[PDB]
Amino acid sequence: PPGPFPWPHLSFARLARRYGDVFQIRLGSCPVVVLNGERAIRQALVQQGAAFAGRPPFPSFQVVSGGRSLAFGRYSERWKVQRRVAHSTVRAFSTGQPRSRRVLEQHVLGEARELVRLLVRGSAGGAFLDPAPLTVVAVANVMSAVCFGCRYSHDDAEFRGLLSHNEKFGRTVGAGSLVDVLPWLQRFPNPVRTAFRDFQQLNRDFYSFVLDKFLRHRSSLRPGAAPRDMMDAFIHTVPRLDLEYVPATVTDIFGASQDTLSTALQWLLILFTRYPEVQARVQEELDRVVGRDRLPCMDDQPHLPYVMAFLYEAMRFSSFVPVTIPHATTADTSIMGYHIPKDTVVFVNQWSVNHDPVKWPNPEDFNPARFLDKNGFINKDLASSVMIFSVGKRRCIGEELSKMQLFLFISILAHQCNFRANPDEDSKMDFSYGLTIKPKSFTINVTLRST
Ligand code: HEM
Ligand SMILES: C[C@]12CC[C@@H]3c4ccc(O)cc4CC[C@H]3[C@@H]1CC[C@@H]2O
Repeated sequence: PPGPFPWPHLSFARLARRYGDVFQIRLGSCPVVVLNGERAIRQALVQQGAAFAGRPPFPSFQVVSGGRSLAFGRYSERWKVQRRVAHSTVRAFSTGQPRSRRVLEQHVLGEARELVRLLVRGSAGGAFLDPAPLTVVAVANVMSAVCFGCRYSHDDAEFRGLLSHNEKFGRTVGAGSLVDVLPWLQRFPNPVRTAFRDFQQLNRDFYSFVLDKFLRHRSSLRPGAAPRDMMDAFIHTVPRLDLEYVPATVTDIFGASQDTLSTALQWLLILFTRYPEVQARVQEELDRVVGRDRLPCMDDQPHLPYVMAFLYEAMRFSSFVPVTIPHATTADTSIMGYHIPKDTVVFVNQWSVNHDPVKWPNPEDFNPARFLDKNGFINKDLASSVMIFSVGKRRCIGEELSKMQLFLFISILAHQCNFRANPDEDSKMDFSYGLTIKPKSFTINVTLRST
Protein backbone atom coordinates (compact mmCIF):
# COMPACT_ATOMS: atom_id res chain seq x y z
CA PRO A 1 0.00 0.00 0.00
CA PRO A 2 1.30 3.50 -0.84
CA GLY A 3 3.35 4.72 2.10
CA PRO A 4 1.73 6.68 4.95
CA PHE A 5 0.92 10.15 3.77
CA PRO A 6 0.80 13.14 6.13
CA TRP A 7 -2.14 15.50 6.19
CA PRO A 8 -11.86 16.58 5.66
CA HIS A 9 -13.25 13.49 3.93
CA LEU A 10 -12.55 15.40 0.70
CA SER A 11 -8.82 15.11 1.37
CA PHE A 12 -9.19 11.34 0.92
CA ALA A 13 -10.56 11.84 -2.60
CA ARG A 14 -7.65 14.18 -3.38
CA LEU A 15 -5.07 11.47 -2.69
CA ALA A 16 -7.08 8.76 -4.47
CA ARG A 17 -6.96 10.68 -7.76
CA ARG A 18 -3.15 10.61 -7.44
CA TYR A 19 -1.86 7.73 -5.29
CA GLY A 20 -4.53 5.15 -6.19
CA ASP A 21 -7.85 3.90 -4.88
CA VAL A 22 -6.11 2.39 -1.83
CA PHE A 23 -3.45 4.00 0.36
CA GLN A 24 -2.25 4.49 3.93
CA ILE A 25 -2.48 7.48 6.25
CA ARG A 26 -0.88 8.16 9.62
CA LEU A 27 -3.43 9.11 12.30
CA GLY A 28 -1.03 10.17 15.03
CA SER A 29 0.01 6.83 16.51
CA CYS A 30 -2.15 4.37 14.56
CA PRO A 31 -1.65 3.77 10.81
CA VAL A 32 -4.87 3.46 8.84
CA VAL A 33 -5.90 2.24 5.37
CA VAL A 34 -8.44 4.05 3.19
CA LEU A 35 -10.74 2.54 0.55
CA ASN A 36 -12.17 5.08 -1.91
CA GLY A 37 -13.42 3.34 -5.05
CA GLU A 38 -16.57 1.30 -5.37
CA ARG A 39 -14.16 -1.36 -6.65
CA ALA A 40 -11.85 -1.19 -3.62
CA ILE A 41 -14.81 -1.15 -1.22
CA ARG A 42 -17.09 -3.76 -2.78
CA GLN A 43 -14.00 -5.96 -3.04
CA ALA A 44 -13.03 -5.49 0.61
CA LEU A 45 -16.48 -5.39 2.24
CA VAL A 46 -18.64 -7.67 0.05
CA GLN A 47 -16.29 -10.18 -1.58
CA GLN A 48 -13.84 -10.28 1.35
CA GLY A 49 -16.45 -9.12 3.87
CA ALA A 50 -15.57 -11.64 6.58
CA ALA A 51 -12.01 -10.26 6.43
CA PHE A 52 -12.98 -6.59 6.95
CA ALA A 53 -15.80 -7.17 9.47
CA GLY A 54 -13.71 -6.10 12.48
CA ARG A 55 -13.61 -2.99 14.64
CA PRO A 56 -10.56 -1.32 16.21
CA PRO A 57 -10.14 -1.71 19.98
CA PHE A 58 -10.83 1.87 21.11
CA PRO A 59 -11.61 3.67 24.39
CA SER A 60 -14.67 5.31 22.82
CA PHE A 61 -16.16 1.97 21.82
CA GLN A 62 -16.59 -0.13 24.95
CA VAL A 63 -18.35 2.20 27.41
CA VAL A 64 -21.21 2.45 24.90
CA SER A 65 -24.03 0.01 25.71
CA GLY A 66 -21.97 -1.38 28.58
CA GLY A 67 -19.21 -3.03 26.58
CA ARG A 68 -21.78 -5.00 24.57
CA SER A 69 -22.34 -2.62 21.66
CA LEU A 70 -23.19 -4.07 18.27
CA ALA A 71 -21.85 -1.04 16.39
CA PHE A 72 -18.48 -1.07 18.19
CA GLY A 73 -18.06 -4.72 19.16
CA ARG A 74 -15.16 -6.75 17.84
CA TYR A 75 -15.76 -9.44 15.22
CA SER A 76 -16.41 -12.53 17.35
CA GLU A 77 -18.43 -15.74 17.21
CA ARG A 78 -20.93 -14.29 19.69
CA TRP A 79 -21.00 -10.96 17.83
CA LYS A 80 -22.15 -12.77 14.68
CA VAL A 81 -25.09 -14.02 16.75
CA GLN A 82 -25.79 -10.52 18.07
CA ARG A 83 -26.13 -9.19 14.51
CA ARG A 84 -28.22 -12.04 13.11
CA VAL A 85 -30.95 -11.50 15.70
CA ALA A 86 -30.48 -7.72 15.60
CA HIS A 87 -30.88 -7.63 11.82
CA SER A 88 -33.78 -10.09 11.91
CA THR A 89 -35.62 -8.30 14.73
CA VAL A 90 -35.32 -4.81 13.23
CA ARG A 91 -36.27 -6.17 9.82
CA ALA A 92 -39.34 -7.66 11.50
CA PHE A 93 -40.58 -4.26 12.65
CA SER A 94 -39.93 -2.20 9.52
CA THR A 95 -41.41 -4.75 7.11
CA GLY A 96 -43.13 -8.05 7.75
CA GLN A 97 -45.17 -7.64 10.91
CA PRO A 98 -48.16 -5.92 9.26
CA ARG A 99 -48.83 -4.74 12.80
CA SER A 100 -45.36 -3.28 13.35
CA ARG A 101 -45.64 -1.41 10.06
CA ARG A 102 -48.90 0.01 11.40
CA VAL A 103 -47.56 0.63 14.91
CA LEU A 104 -44.56 2.33 13.29
CA GLU A 105 -46.59 4.18 10.66
CA GLN A 106 -48.80 5.55 13.44
CA HIS A 107 -45.80 6.92 15.35
CA VAL A 108 -44.36 8.52 12.20
CA LEU A 109 -47.69 10.11 11.26
CA GLY A 110 -48.24 11.53 14.74
CA GLU A 111 -44.83 13.17 15.00
CA ALA A 112 -44.93 14.23 11.34
CA ARG A 113 -48.15 16.18 11.91
CA GLU A 114 -46.63 17.68 15.05
CA LEU A 115 -43.78 18.78 12.77
CA VAL A 116 -45.91 20.68 10.24
CA ARG A 117 -47.74 22.20 13.22
CA LEU A 118 -44.60 23.62 14.85
CA LEU A 119 -43.12 24.47 11.44
CA VAL A 120 -46.13 26.44 10.19
CA ARG A 121 -46.85 28.19 13.49
CA GLY A 122 -43.19 29.18 13.69
CA SER A 123 -43.51 30.71 10.20
CA ALA A 124 -46.70 32.69 10.81
CA GLY A 125 -47.06 35.66 8.50
CA GLY A 126 -43.66 35.86 6.84
CA ALA A 127 -41.45 34.64 9.66
CA PHE A 128 -38.48 32.33 9.15
CA LEU A 129 -37.10 29.76 11.58
CA ASP A 130 -34.32 27.20 11.89
CA PRO A 131 -35.72 23.66 11.41
CA ALA A 132 -32.70 21.87 12.91
CA PRO A 133 -34.00 21.68 16.52
CA LEU A 134 -37.40 20.46 15.27
CA THR A 135 -35.92 17.64 13.18
CA VAL A 136 -33.87 16.35 16.12
CA VAL A 137 -36.98 16.48 18.31
CA ALA A 138 -39.11 14.59 15.78
CA VAL A 139 -36.40 11.95 15.38
CA ALA A 140 -35.85 11.50 19.12
CA ASN A 141 -39.58 11.20 19.84
CA VAL A 142 -40.28 8.69 17.06
CA MET A 143 -37.38 6.41 18.00
CA SER A 144 -38.49 6.53 21.63
CA ALA A 145 -41.86 5.17 20.47
CA VAL A 146 -40.05 2.44 18.52
CA CYS A 147 -37.74 1.45 21.39
CA PHE A 148 -39.97 2.13 24.42
CA GLY A 149 -43.46 2.40 22.89
CA CYS A 150 -44.32 5.63 24.70
CA ARG A 151 -44.22 8.57 22.28
CA TYR A 152 -43.64 11.29 24.87
CA SER A 153 -45.14 14.77 24.73
CA HIS A 154 -42.54 17.38 23.80
CA ASP A 155 -42.77 18.93 27.29
CA ASP A 156 -42.49 15.66 29.24
CA ALA A 157 -39.61 15.85 31.71
CA GLU A 158 -38.21 12.40 30.90
CA PHE A 159 -38.28 13.29 27.20
CA ARG A 160 -36.37 16.49 27.96
CA GLY A 161 -33.58 14.31 29.34
CA LEU A 162 -33.30 12.27 26.15
CA LEU A 163 -32.94 15.46 24.12
CA SER A 164 -30.36 16.66 26.65
CA HIS A 165 -28.58 13.31 26.34
CA ASN A 166 -28.23 13.43 22.55
CA GLU A 167 -26.75 16.95 22.68
CA LYS A 168 -23.95 16.26 25.18
CA PHE A 169 -23.38 12.97 23.36
CA GLY A 170 -22.72 14.60 19.99
CA ARG A 171 -20.73 17.36 21.71
CA THR A 172 -18.33 15.01 23.55
CA VAL A 173 -17.99 12.17 21.03
CA GLY A 174 -15.23 14.32 19.54
CA ALA A 175 -13.21 13.97 22.73
CA GLY A 176 -13.99 10.26 22.89
CA SER A 177 -12.52 9.91 19.40
CA LEU A 178 -9.45 12.03 20.15
CA VAL A 179 -8.40 9.52 22.81
CA ASP A 180 -8.65 6.80 20.14
CA VAL A 181 -5.92 8.54 18.13
CA LEU A 182 -4.15 10.24 21.08
CA PRO A 183 -4.35 7.70 23.92
CA TRP A 184 -1.60 9.48 25.86
CA LEU A 185 -3.96 12.43 26.40
CA GLN A 186 -5.31 10.41 29.34
CA ARG A 187 -1.88 10.37 31.02
CA PHE A 188 -2.33 13.99 32.19
CA PRO A 189 -5.17 16.44 32.89
CA ASN A 190 -6.60 18.44 30.00
CA PRO A 191 -9.99 19.51 28.57
CA VAL A 192 -10.23 16.58 26.13
CA ARG A 193 -9.81 14.07 28.96
CA THR A 194 -12.30 15.94 31.16
CA ALA A 195 -14.72 15.69 28.23
CA PHE A 196 -13.93 12.03 27.51
CA ARG A 197 -15.05 11.25 31.06
CA ASP A 198 -18.30 13.15 30.49
CA PHE A 199 -18.77 11.03 27.37
CA GLN A 200 -18.14 7.74 29.17
CA GLN A 201 -20.42 8.69 32.07
CA LEU A 202 -23.11 9.59 29.53
CA ASN A 203 -23.25 6.10 28.02
CA ARG A 204 -23.39 4.68 31.55
CA ASP A 205 -26.16 7.00 32.73
CA PHE A 206 -28.03 6.26 29.50
CA TYR A 207 -27.46 2.50 29.51
CA SER A 208 -28.96 2.37 33.00
CA PHE A 209 -31.89 4.40 31.66
CA VAL A 210 -32.40 1.72 29.01
CA LEU A 211 -31.69 -1.16 31.40
CA ASP A 212 -34.56 0.16 33.53
CA LYS A 213 -36.97 0.26 30.59
CA PHE A 214 -35.93 -3.34 29.88
CA LEU A 215 -36.64 -4.60 33.40
CA ARG A 216 -39.93 -2.72 33.74
CA HIS A 217 -40.82 -4.08 30.30
CA ARG A 218 -39.78 -7.65 31.06
CA SER A 219 -41.85 -7.92 34.26
CA SER A 220 -44.93 -6.64 32.46
CA LEU A 221 -47.79 -8.30 30.53
CA ARG A 222 -45.88 -11.43 29.54
CA PRO A 223 -48.31 -13.62 27.59
CA GLY A 224 -46.31 -12.89 24.45
CA ALA A 225 -49.46 -11.55 22.81
CA ALA A 226 -47.79 -8.80 20.79
CA PRO A 227 -44.57 -6.78 20.86
CA ARG A 228 -45.53 -3.25 21.84
CA ASP A 229 -42.23 -1.92 20.50
CA MET A 230 -38.66 -2.87 19.62
CA MET A 231 -37.87 -3.87 23.21
CA ASP A 232 -40.35 -6.76 23.37
CA ALA A 233 -39.39 -8.07 19.92
CA PHE A 234 -35.82 -8.41 21.19
CA ILE A 235 -37.00 -10.20 24.34
CA HIS A 236 -39.22 -12.53 22.31
CA THR A 237 -36.22 -13.43 20.12
CA VAL A 238 -34.20 -14.61 23.14
CA PRO A 239 -23.12 -19.57 21.04
CA ARG A 240 -25.41 -18.16 23.75
CA LEU A 241 -26.21 -14.51 24.42
CA ASP A 242 -26.29 -13.13 27.94
CA LEU A 243 -29.74 -11.76 28.70
CA GLU A 244 -27.98 -8.41 29.21
CA TYR A 245 -27.51 -8.23 25.42
CA VAL A 246 -31.15 -7.28 24.74
CA PRO A 247 -30.83 -3.81 26.34
CA ALA A 248 -27.31 -3.41 24.93
CA THR A 249 -28.54 -3.56 21.33
CA VAL A 250 -31.49 -1.25 22.03
CA THR A 251 -29.06 1.38 23.34
CA ASP A 252 -27.36 1.21 19.93
CA ILE A 253 -30.58 1.14 17.89
CA PHE A 254 -31.52 4.40 19.61
CA GLY A 255 -28.17 6.19 19.47
CA ALA A 256 -27.69 5.19 15.84
CA SER A 257 -30.98 6.52 14.47
CA GLN A 258 -30.54 9.95 16.08
CA ASP A 259 -27.82 12.04 14.44
CA THR A 260 -28.36 10.49 10.99
CA LEU A 261 -32.14 10.74 10.63
CA SER A 262 -31.94 14.32 11.93
CA THR A 263 -29.32 15.30 9.36
CA ALA A 264 -31.32 13.33 6.79
CA LEU A 265 -34.37 15.54 7.34
CA GLN A 266 -32.23 18.69 7.51
CA TRP A 267 -30.98 17.91 3.99
CA LEU A 268 -34.40 16.91 2.65
CA LEU A 269 -35.69 20.30 3.85
CA ILE A 270 -32.91 22.64 2.73
CA LEU A 271 -33.09 20.86 -0.64
CA PHE A 272 -36.82 21.56 -1.06
CA THR A 273 -35.98 25.26 -0.69
CA ARG A 274 -32.92 25.45 -2.96
CA TYR A 275 -34.67 23.51 -5.77
CA PRO A 276 -38.31 24.63 -6.05
CA GLU A 277 -38.83 22.94 -9.43
CA VAL A 278 -38.23 19.47 -7.99
CA GLN A 279 -40.30 20.34 -4.92
CA ALA A 280 -43.20 21.06 -7.27
CA ARG A 281 -42.73 17.80 -9.18
CA VAL A 282 -42.70 16.06 -5.80
CA GLN A 283 -45.82 18.01 -4.82
CA GLU A 284 -47.63 17.20 -8.07
CA GLU A 285 -46.95 13.47 -7.77
CA LEU A 286 -48.56 13.25 -4.32
CA ASP A 287 -51.82 14.99 -5.27
CA ARG A 288 -52.14 12.85 -8.41
CA VAL A 289 -51.83 9.43 -6.74
CA VAL A 290 -52.80 10.00 -3.09
CA GLY A 291 -55.35 12.80 -3.27
CA ARG A 292 -56.13 15.74 -1.02
CA ASP A 293 -58.56 14.13 1.45
CA ARG A 294 -56.06 11.79 3.14
CA LEU A 295 -52.38 11.72 4.06
CA PRO A 296 -49.74 9.57 2.33
CA CYS A 297 -49.01 6.10 3.66
CA MET A 298 -46.42 3.42 2.93
CA ASP A 299 -48.84 1.51 0.69
CA ASP A 300 -48.34 4.38 -1.79
CA GLN A 301 -44.54 4.12 -1.87
CA PRO A 302 -44.59 1.86 -4.97
CA HIS A 303 -46.96 4.32 -6.68
CA LEU A 304 -44.63 7.23 -5.78
CA PRO A 305 -41.58 6.82 -8.03
CA TYR A 306 -40.40 10.43 -7.87
CA VAL A 307 -40.74 10.87 -4.10
CA MET A 308 -38.20 8.10 -3.51
CA ALA A 309 -36.03 9.27 -6.40
CA PHE A 310 -35.85 12.59 -4.55
CA LEU A 311 -34.89 10.63 -1.43
CA TYR A 312 -32.21 8.44 -3.02
CA GLU A 313 -30.56 11.39 -4.77
CA ALA A 314 -30.72 13.56 -1.64
CA MET A 315 -28.69 10.86 0.10
CA ARG A 316 -26.25 10.68 -2.83
CA PHE A 317 -25.75 14.44 -3.13
CA SER A 318 -25.26 15.11 0.58
CA SER A 319 -23.55 11.85 1.54
CA PHE A 320 -24.05 13.11 5.09
CA VAL A 321 -22.30 9.92 6.23
CA PRO A 322 -19.06 10.47 4.27
CA VAL A 323 -16.96 7.89 6.15
CA THR A 324 -18.45 4.85 7.86
CA ILE A 325 -17.41 3.56 11.28
CA PRO A 326 -13.72 2.54 11.02
CA HIS A 327 -13.25 -1.12 10.16
CA ALA A 328 -10.48 -3.51 11.21
CA THR A 329 -9.19 -6.56 9.38
CA THR A 330 -10.03 -9.97 10.83
CA ALA A 331 -7.01 -11.62 9.18
CA ASP A 332 -4.31 -10.98 6.59
CA THR A 333 -5.63 -10.23 3.12
CA SER A 334 -4.77 -8.56 -0.17
CA ILE A 335 -6.74 -5.98 -2.16
CA MET A 336 -5.76 -4.48 -5.54
CA GLY A 337 -2.43 -6.29 -5.24
CA TYR A 338 -1.49 -4.86 -1.83
CA HIS A 339 -0.79 -6.76 1.38
CA ILE A 340 -2.95 -5.94 4.40
CA PRO A 341 -1.86 -7.16 7.87
CA LYS A 342 -4.35 -8.06 10.58
CA ASP A 343 -5.71 -5.66 13.21
CA THR A 344 -5.16 -2.69 10.88
CA VAL A 345 -7.59 0.22 10.94
CA VAL A 346 -9.33 0.85 7.62
CA PHE A 347 -11.74 3.65 6.70
CA VAL A 348 -14.46 3.41 4.05
CA ASN A 349 -15.13 6.56 1.99
CA GLN A 350 -18.77 6.45 0.93
CA TRP A 351 -18.44 9.98 -0.47
CA SER A 352 -16.12 8.74 -3.22
CA VAL A 353 -18.71 6.22 -4.44
CA ASN A 354 -21.46 8.84 -4.70
CA HIS A 355 -19.37 11.44 -6.57
CA ASP A 356 -17.22 9.33 -8.90
CA PRO A 357 -17.82 11.12 -12.24
CA VAL A 358 -17.91 7.84 -14.20
CA LYS A 359 -20.77 6.49 -12.09
CA TRP A 360 -22.66 9.75 -11.61
CA PRO A 361 -21.98 11.84 -14.74
CA ASN A 362 -22.49 15.28 -13.19
CA PRO A 363 -21.54 14.62 -9.54
CA GLU A 364 -22.12 17.99 -7.83
CA ASP A 365 -25.46 18.58 -9.61
CA PHE A 366 -28.73 17.78 -7.82
CA ASN A 367 -31.03 15.93 -10.24
CA PRO A 368 -33.40 13.28 -8.83
CA ALA A 369 -34.27 12.16 -12.38
CA ARG A 370 -31.18 9.92 -12.32
CA PHE A 371 -33.04 7.11 -10.56
CA LEU A 372 -36.08 7.70 -12.80
CA ASP A 373 -35.17 6.24 -16.20
CA LYS A 374 -37.92 7.53 -18.45
CA ASN A 375 -38.03 4.55 -20.83
CA GLY A 376 -40.05 2.84 -18.11
CA PHE A 377 -40.96 6.17 -16.46
CA ILE A 378 -40.96 4.24 -13.16
CA ASN A 379 -38.34 4.17 -10.42
CA LYS A 380 -35.11 2.48 -11.50
CA ASP A 381 -33.22 0.17 -9.13
CA LEU A 382 -29.86 1.96 -9.37
CA ALA A 383 -30.52 3.29 -5.84
CA SER A 384 -28.98 0.07 -4.51
CA SER A 385 -25.61 1.46 -5.66
CA VAL A 386 -25.90 4.62 -3.54
CA MET A 387 -23.35 4.28 -0.72
CA ILE A 388 -24.65 5.73 2.54
CA PHE A 389 -25.76 2.63 4.47
CA SER A 390 -22.43 0.93 3.67
CA VAL A 391 -22.05 -2.65 2.40
CA GLY A 392 -20.96 -6.07 3.60
CA LYS A 393 -21.26 -7.51 7.09
CA ARG A 394 -21.31 -4.20 9.00
CA ARG A 395 -23.91 -2.48 6.80
CA CYS A 396 -26.65 -0.55 8.58
CA ILE A 397 -29.35 -2.80 10.02
CA GLY A 398 -31.80 0.11 9.91
CA GLU A 399 -31.58 0.75 6.18
CA GLU A 400 -35.05 -0.51 5.28
CA LEU A 401 -36.32 1.20 8.46
CA SER A 402 -35.03 4.73 7.85
CA LYS A 403 -36.13 4.57 4.20
CA MET A 404 -39.79 4.13 5.16
CA GLN A 405 -39.42 6.64 8.00
CA LEU A 406 -37.90 9.31 5.76
CA PHE A 407 -40.30 8.48 2.92
CA LEU A 408 -43.27 9.07 5.23
CA PHE A 409 -41.77 12.32 6.52
CA ILE A 410 -41.10 14.22 3.30
CA SER A 411 -44.26 12.76 1.74
CA ILE A 412 -46.31 14.21 4.60
CA LEU A 413 -44.21 17.38 4.73
CA ALA A 414 -44.65 17.95 0.98
CA HIS A 415 -48.31 16.86 0.83
CA GLN A 416 -49.31 19.61 3.29
CA CYS A 417 -46.84 22.52 3.20
CA ASN A 418 -44.85 24.72 0.84
CA PHE A 419 -41.20 25.23 1.77
CA ARG A 420 -39.58 28.52 0.77
CA ALA A 421 -35.95 29.49 1.24
CA ASN A 422 -34.83 32.72 2.86
CA PRO A 423 -33.83 35.29 0.21
CA ASP A 424 -31.12 36.81 2.45
CA GLU A 425 -29.15 33.60 3.12
CA ASP A 426 -26.96 33.82 -0.01
CA SER A 427 -28.20 30.41 -1.21
CA LYS A 428 -25.17 28.12 -1.53
CA MET A 429 -25.74 25.21 0.86
CA ASP A 430 -22.74 25.51 3.20
CA PHE A 431 -21.75 22.37 5.08
CA SER A 432 -20.84 21.73 8.71
CA TYR A 433 -18.42 18.82 9.00
CA GLY A 434 -17.71 16.23 11.65
CA LEU A 435 -20.07 13.29 12.71
CA THR A 436 -22.23 13.60 9.61
CA ILE A 437 -22.39 16.52 7.15
CA LYS A 438 -25.14 18.77 8.49
CA PRO A 439 -26.13 21.84 6.45
CA LYS A 440 -24.87 24.82 8.41
CA SER A 441 -27.54 26.91 10.15
CA PHE A 442 -30.32 27.99 7.79
CA THR A 443 -33.92 29.14 8.01
CA ILE A 444 -37.07 28.34 6.04
CA ASN A 445 -40.69 29.49 5.81
CA VAL A 446 -43.30 26.72 5.90
CA THR A 447 -46.84 27.50 4.78
CA LEU A 448 -49.82 25.32 3.94
CA ARG A 449 -50.77 24.65 0.32
CA SER A 450 -53.95 24.10 -1.68
CA THR A 451 -55.19 22.24 -4.74
C1 HEM B 1 -30.25 7.84 7.29
C2 HEM B 1 -30.25 6.85 8.19
C3 HEM B 1 -28.97 6.06 8.56
C4 HEM B 1 -27.76 6.09 7.98
C5 HEM B 1 -27.32 6.92 6.75
C6 HEM B 1 -26.89 5.18 8.71
C7 HEM B 1 -25.56 4.92 8.42
C8 HEM B 1 -24.81 3.91 8.99
C9 HEM B 1 -23.39 3.68 8.80
C10 HEM B 1 -22.45 4.52 7.92
C11 HEM B 1 -23.04 2.61 9.52
C12 HEM B 1 -21.63 1.99 9.62
C13 HEM B 1 -21.47 0.99 8.48
C14 HEM B 1 -20.08 0.41 8.49
O1 HEM B 1 -19.41 0.45 9.55
O2 HEM B 1 -19.64 -0.08 7.42
C15 HEM B 1 -24.22 2.12 10.20
C16 HEM B 1 -24.27 1.03 11.04
C17 HEM B 1 -25.24 0.79 11.98
N1 HEM B 1 -26.48 1.39 12.01
FE1 HEM B 1 -26.98 3.10 11.02
N2 HEM B 1 -27.61 4.62 9.74
C18 HEM B 1 -28.89 5.14 9.68
C19 HEM B 1 -29.93 4.83 10.54
C20 HEM B 1 -29.94 3.80 11.45
C21 HEM B 1 -31.10 3.23 12.10
C22 HEM B 1 -32.55 3.72 11.89
C23 HEM B 1 -30.68 2.25 12.92
C24 HEM B 1 -31.51 1.32 13.83
C25 HEM B 1 -32.82 1.14 13.62
C26 HEM B 1 -29.24 2.15 12.80
C27 HEM B 1 -28.44 1.26 13.47
C28 HEM B 1 -27.17 0.90 13.10
C29 HEM B 1 -26.31 -0.05 13.78
C30 HEM B 1 -26.67 -0.84 15.05
C31 HEM B 1 -25.16 -0.11 13.10
C32 HEM B 1 -23.94 -0.98 13.44
C33 HEM B 1 -23.96 -2.21 12.54
C34 HEM B 1 -22.69 -2.99 12.74
O3 HEM B 1 -21.72 -2.42 13.30
O4 HEM B 1 -22.67 -4.18 12.33
N3 HEM B 1 -28.82 3.11 11.90
N4 HEM B 1 -25.28 2.94 9.86
C1 LIG C 1 -20.98 7.12 13.55
C2 LIG C 1 -22.39 7.66 13.27
C3 LIG C 1 -22.87 8.54 14.41
C4 LIG C 1 -23.03 7.69 15.69
C5 LIG C 1 -23.93 6.46 15.47
C6 LIG C 1 -24.00 5.57 16.69
C7 LIG C 1 -23.98 6.15 17.96
C8 LIG C 1 -24.05 5.36 19.10
C9 LIG C 1 -24.14 3.98 18.95
O1 LIG C 1 -24.20 3.20 20.07
C10 LIG C 1 -24.16 3.38 17.70
C11 LIG C 1 -24.10 4.18 16.56
C12 LIG C 1 -24.13 3.49 15.23
C13 LIG C 1 -24.40 4.46 14.09
C14 LIG C 1 -23.46 5.63 14.27
C15 LIG C 1 -23.44 6.54 13.05
C16 LIG C 1 -23.05 5.93 11.71
C17 LIG C 1 -22.48 7.10 10.91
C18 LIG C 1 -22.42 8.32 11.88
O2 LIG C 1 -21.29 9.10 11.71
